[PDB]
Amino acid sequence: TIQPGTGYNNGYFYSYWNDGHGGVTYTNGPGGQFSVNWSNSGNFVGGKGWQPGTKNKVINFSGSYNPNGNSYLSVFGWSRNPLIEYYIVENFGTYNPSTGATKLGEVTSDGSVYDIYRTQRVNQPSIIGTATFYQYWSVRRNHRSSGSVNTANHFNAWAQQGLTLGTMDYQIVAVEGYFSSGSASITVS
Repeated sequence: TIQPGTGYNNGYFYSYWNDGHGGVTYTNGPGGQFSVNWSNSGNFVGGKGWQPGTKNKVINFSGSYNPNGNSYLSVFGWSRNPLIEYYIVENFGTYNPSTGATKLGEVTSDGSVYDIYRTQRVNQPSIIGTATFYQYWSVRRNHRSSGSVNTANHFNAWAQQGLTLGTMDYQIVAVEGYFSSGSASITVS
């Protein structure tokens, strides 16, 4: 594993964060590749991509994703002004992160319909400190662990629905886990 933090590896931005509970290892491989192995973890997020992201990026990903419990595989990032955390969820484990959330529409992109949702985080950690902020979600109906994400289709559908994004901060393909186990090996481009 590598040390939690952010940086560059083989031309790609990477972010690896965990809550210190233990049970998760993250490694950066050649090119846009990263691996995650976890067993009875706490909360963590790790992956590769770009700093800053863009609003018209076509993100390609490929590999394997084998969660055992609560975990997501997503295009994941933030905007500033307004502060927004966003997800384009390609696959997940035992928990659909939109459970109980307000549905804001649908969008068809890259071979599947996605359902759109908005949630809110109240006084939670963020890229600027403790804050209350919205989260935007596109949740893919047809799960997969390889493919291409035309981010503009999502960002445009969100904007159409009144879900506005500010200036992009980082934008990665991320494996997130919440107190679960699993393995993943993903290559980004």
